[PDB]
Amino acid sequence: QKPYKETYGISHITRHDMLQIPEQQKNEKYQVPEFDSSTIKNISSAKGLDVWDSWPLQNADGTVANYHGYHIVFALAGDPKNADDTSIYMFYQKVGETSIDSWKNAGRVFKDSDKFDANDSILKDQTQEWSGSATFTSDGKIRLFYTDFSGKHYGKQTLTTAQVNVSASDSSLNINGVEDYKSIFDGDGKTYQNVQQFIDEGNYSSGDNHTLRDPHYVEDKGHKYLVFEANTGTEDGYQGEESLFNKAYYGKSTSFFRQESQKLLQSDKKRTAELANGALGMIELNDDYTLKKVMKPLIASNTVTDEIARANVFKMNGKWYLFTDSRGSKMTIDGITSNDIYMLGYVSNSLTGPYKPLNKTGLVLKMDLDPNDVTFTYSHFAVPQAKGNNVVITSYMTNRGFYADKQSTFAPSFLLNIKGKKTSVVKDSILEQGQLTVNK
Ligand SMILES: OC[C@H]1O[C@H](OC[C@H]2O[C@H](O[C@]3(CO)O[C@H](CO)[C@@H](O)[C@@H]3O)[C@H](O)[C@@H](O)[C@@H]2O)[C@H](O)[C@@H](O)[C@H]1O
Ligand SMILES: [Ca+2]
Repeated sequence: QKPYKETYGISHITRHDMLQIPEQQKNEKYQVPEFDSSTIKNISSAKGLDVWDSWPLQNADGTVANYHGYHIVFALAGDPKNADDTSIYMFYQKVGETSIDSWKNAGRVFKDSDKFDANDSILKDQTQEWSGSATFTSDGKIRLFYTDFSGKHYGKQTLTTAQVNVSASDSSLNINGVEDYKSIFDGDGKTYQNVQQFIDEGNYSSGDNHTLRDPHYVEDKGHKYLVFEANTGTEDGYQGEESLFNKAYYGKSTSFFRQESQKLLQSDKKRTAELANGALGMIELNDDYTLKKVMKPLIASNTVTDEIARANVFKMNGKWYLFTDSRGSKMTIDGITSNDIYMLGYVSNSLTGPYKPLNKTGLVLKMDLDPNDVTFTYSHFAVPQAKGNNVVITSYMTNRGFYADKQSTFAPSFLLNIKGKKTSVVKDSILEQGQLTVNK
């Protein structure tokens, strides 16, 4: 195939930028801080469950919501013995509290019957509830977005919404049920990959990784959007053999393209790179949270990785910041190892772009601890704050199903300083486990 260059009018995680990361990540500015294992507790209210991917109830701008005097955190939880047991639980604390022990458990958001009662063809085939976001509406409602995963339909993933009805008293919160529970988006083929395209490849045994998940709600000027983990479609730079010849995915220069493309073509990562077409996608919603418009991706990762997770985006001090979590084990970049775990970050003057890499390369956070390390963390999430130059980084701590006595839990939070197009971890800024805000 002949070399070409096509950006599709979107931003790209380039091979050249990613290659700079192995050397750059040695700087403590970009490193998840060391945690103290003897301070680490299981979520007392979770009662023997693994609790991993979590997200706070947020105001439209991403700041932590105050629901009737409480903070609310939604989290994936399930049986450590069953990797396919994943449901969304709702945890809550009184505003002002910081202890991990302050987090009470309201239980599952959903009843098993809810997906059937929803009168929603896709939802009644759901087998697992995967990550998303939650916004606190202007009329005081808890508005959840999450991933409908269907194990029965070859791992179909559908962006889904529901309103969570919650009674509040001086002592407790209680989930009464849900309403407006509906599928929003399952891909369109042209802009974002759908499950049929995955099945076209031969699903799981093809080596392809189909994703359409981790939706993050955000507003700008009263317009409503979800930014989410996805993969490109046929019209915005699809996976395939031809993709390795697109200079937009390499960057730097034709000299670098020539050298890097030929190396990749001769490597054992050729097929992996061909299949890699991860994207951070965007859709606009209507005021009833239905689909208004499929939009172009904010960024894509063709050749680099098929998996850029937990999309997060917010405006802070005049600039827009876009983050994603990603595993080095799924990348094709020399120098990046199977131990390496990242939060990558991008910056723009506008929500819809264009986005340029945060610390020249995209590196914001690096974690490389052994999967066996009790203080291992993943799923790092930047929580925007009402004021100041710091965001709070949350993550989950222990690997799922690894230890009988130590479950996946809220990691100790820490501070990330953000100014202009640069970030640095704040020295000795470790907070409580699952702490959402600096202010108390
Ligand atoms: O697709 C095959 C893969 O499926 C399952 O893992 C899916 C996915 O899980 C994690 O992604 C996040 C971030 O932590 O976790 C939830 C799901 O639990 C997702 O909404 C979110 O993106 C991992 O980080 C990913 O690497 C992984 O692909 C299953 O658990 C795997 O064993 C495997 O079968
Ligand atoms: Ca792919």
